[PDB]
Amino acid sequence: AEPDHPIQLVWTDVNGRLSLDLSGAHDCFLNTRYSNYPVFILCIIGEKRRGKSFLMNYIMRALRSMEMDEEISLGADDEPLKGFKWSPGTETTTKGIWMWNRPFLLNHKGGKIAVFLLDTEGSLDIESDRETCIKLSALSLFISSHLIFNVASNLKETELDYMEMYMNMGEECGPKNLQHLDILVRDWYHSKKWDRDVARSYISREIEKLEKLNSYPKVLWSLKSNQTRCFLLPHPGKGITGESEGRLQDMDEDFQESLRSYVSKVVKGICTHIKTNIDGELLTSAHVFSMLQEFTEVLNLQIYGFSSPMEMFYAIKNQKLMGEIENEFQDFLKNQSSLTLPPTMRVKVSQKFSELLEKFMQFVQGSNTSSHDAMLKDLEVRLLEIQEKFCNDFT
Ligand SMILES: Nc1nc2c(ncn2[C@@H]2O[C@H](COP(=O)(O)OP(=O)(O)O)[C@@H](O)[C@H]2O)c(=O)[nH]1
Ligand SMILES: [Mg+2]
Repeated sequence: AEPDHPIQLVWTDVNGRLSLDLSGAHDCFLNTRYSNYPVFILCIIGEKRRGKSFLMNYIMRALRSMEMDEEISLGADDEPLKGFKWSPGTETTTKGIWMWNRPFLLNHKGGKIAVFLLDTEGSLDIESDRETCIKLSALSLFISSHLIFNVASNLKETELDYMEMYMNMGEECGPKNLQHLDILVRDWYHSKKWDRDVARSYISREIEKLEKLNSYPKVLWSLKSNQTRCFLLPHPGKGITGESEGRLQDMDEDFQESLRSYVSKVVKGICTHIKTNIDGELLTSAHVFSMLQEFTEVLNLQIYGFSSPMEMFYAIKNQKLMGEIENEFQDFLKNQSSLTLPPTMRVKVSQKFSELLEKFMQFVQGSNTSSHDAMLKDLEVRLLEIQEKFCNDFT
């Protein structure tokens, strides 16, 4: 693809593996015009269909106007919105991670900062594997020097559950290593009261709530640090939801005011959030990709098995059942008399074996026949091992 187009930096393959584009994306970071500039890396993550691409496109306008006149402008009132793909409706757009395929070059200290923008697949989409999207979000969190966590309406169990998962995908993703985080609450219920003091007061309330829980130590660390801020945008109005060119004139008045304020904060903060490497040196473009590769390999090394809560509950209970059945077998073997003749013992062990396979199937929970078969085969393998060793030793 040619410059000034989104390109897909990361995608997911059949087997849930994260794959980087080692050509186009790689070459994008290593262009010799800016490869040695310090970078600012802005990533956005969060729930699907909540205006992430839309917001990135408006930030992009501000970056281009900064590139041009060193002034922040969100464009003319009738200019339709373009850039990353953004669309109304329920169906899914962004898959994997997309980036704008050129940096925006901003003036800094007699030099330049190369600004890269990453747009991440939305969470809570049942057509994608949730673990896959957790990994994509964690990757965006790791590489970011400014992370936007786009939140629908308010912080809920869902957003805390997910950010805590993102921050556990290796020590690279822990809150102390996250240079800067915006908790950006879209569709804030109050179109008039959305400023910095409202947001800080809101987070202080939330910290009070989290102090009473065990579930979110990493998010709690983040909210208490100087590395995380909250911003609020009211609802944009029905001229922006549904069929829309995404124009400034289409926006609710209070939405446009908060949007202009927020985008300006982001842009003006760029020089204070230059990306750093592990050791705190300023990272250049020419080394972002190496970092992306290394952590993609880390993320591909483990399967966590994140699933729906009912399936994880069934997994816990069924794993407990397997262990109980194995222990029941072990106890049964330990209780046999050493004076029984070997062939009579083999029949008795064999019958208990079969009986315990039946017991597993009678108590296994859930309706996934495929999963049941795999677990039963594993139990049969463990029980056969135990049986084999007991019966060879028994004389
Ligand atoms: N409710 C609401 N809708 C928005 C907002 N910003 C943009 N939209 C609309 O939401 C739809 C999806 O936007 P998009 O950027 O593609 O969402 P994404 O899937 O998170 O990237 C589009 O119709 C946007 O015009 C917002 O703050 N609140
Ligand atoms: Mg860091």
